[PDB]
Amino acid sequence: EPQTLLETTVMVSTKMPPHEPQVRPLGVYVRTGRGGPNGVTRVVLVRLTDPTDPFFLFELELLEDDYNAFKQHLELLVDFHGFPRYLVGMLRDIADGASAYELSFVLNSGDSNRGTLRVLETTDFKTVEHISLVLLRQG
Amino acid sequence: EPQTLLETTVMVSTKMPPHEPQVRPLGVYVRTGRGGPNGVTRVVLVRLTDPTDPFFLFELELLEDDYNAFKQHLELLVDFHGFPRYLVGMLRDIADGASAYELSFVLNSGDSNRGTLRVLETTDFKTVEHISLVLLRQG
Repeated sequence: EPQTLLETTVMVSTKMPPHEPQVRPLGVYVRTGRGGPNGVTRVVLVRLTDPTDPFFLFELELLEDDYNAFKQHLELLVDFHGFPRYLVGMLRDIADGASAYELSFVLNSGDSNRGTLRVLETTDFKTVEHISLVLLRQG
Repeated sequence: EPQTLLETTVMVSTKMPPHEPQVRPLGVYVRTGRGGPNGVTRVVLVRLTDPTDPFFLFELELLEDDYNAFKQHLELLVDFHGFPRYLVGMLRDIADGASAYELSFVLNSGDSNRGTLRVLETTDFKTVEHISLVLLRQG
């Protein structure tokens, strides 16, 4: 049951500081499967791509083994099964044009090995970060 | 016009890591006035106290001079006049029992010279931080 829960396009404000950002469409992909040391750990894969650029490929791979730490650090209320569903609900609503939330992706440093994907909500008073995830480049 | 905008009591989850937290009533106090190098800079003072303990006194003093940096770093939409009003609205609603938000105050390190006051909202999916402020002990 290695299932794709989301494969879609979303607008993202991207930047490598100190450069100023651009807003552009990115592919986003969320899949559950198996991995880890003996091939049996449940994983959640979150991938971000640029259709117009192959070098742009960043991934977070989250193992159930590390979830408790991850959960505590982000103050998540959902369990490992719930986590990717929650994420997908948000991302799908943003893709549909049907959400109050925005996406930002900030690279470190081209020669960037990682970026931080943020889900943001702008209230009357400020922008509020709902979640941040670190995604690593490869391939 | 050095005016007190809020003087009240609020429940706060306090902790000095690695100790576990307690929830307890704290005095909170927000005042606008003047200060800075020549006595003319507008300031916002946010004070946290413990009625049952004099050594517990922490303050943030925010000068208009530094607001732009502070604004940008927290992604605030309000200006310097608006900022303390917004903060007070939140704190007063929490004091009244009439808010979806909570307060946390995490000390560094008794021998703590500072803590971070957080305004938190628990959604169905996680706890979301709306704002954090660093307050310094003195006196």
